[PDB]
Amino acid sequence: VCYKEGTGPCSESEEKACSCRGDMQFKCRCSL
Repeated sequence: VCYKEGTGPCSESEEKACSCRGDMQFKCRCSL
């Protein structure tokens, strides 16, 4: 799951891109 935490989730170009940090087992953050 990738969300921008503002103005909804990440863009289609953003999730395809994912700069973006995240939690373990892994700009708008992506996590489990």
